[PDB]
This record gives sequence, C-alpha cells and structure tokens, in this order.
Amino acid sequence: DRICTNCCAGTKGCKYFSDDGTFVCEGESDPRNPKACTLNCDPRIAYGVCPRS
Repeated sequence: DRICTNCCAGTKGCKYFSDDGTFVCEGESDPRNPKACTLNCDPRIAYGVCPRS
C-alpha cells in the first residue's frame, strides 16, 4: 500500500476524490498523450471515481 496517486497521474473524466467525501480535482491529464507523471504521493487523493455507469 503506497498512496502515491496524484492529479498529474490522474485520468481526464474521472474525479479524483478523497475518501472523506471531497472532490480534489478531476484528472487533468488526458489519456491521448502517454502520461507518465512523477510518483509524487498526494495522500489527500484517495481514488478516482469515474462515472458509476
């Protein structure tokens, strides 16, 4: 377990949200370009919630 997820490593369309119930940022990185961002650990980001459909 190593919560080193960050908004750069995020994927456009999915809301990077914290488990406390807060929207931090949506994935600013678009999947078109090969995104390999730094593994900067942003613990305030829990997981990405893409539309549940």
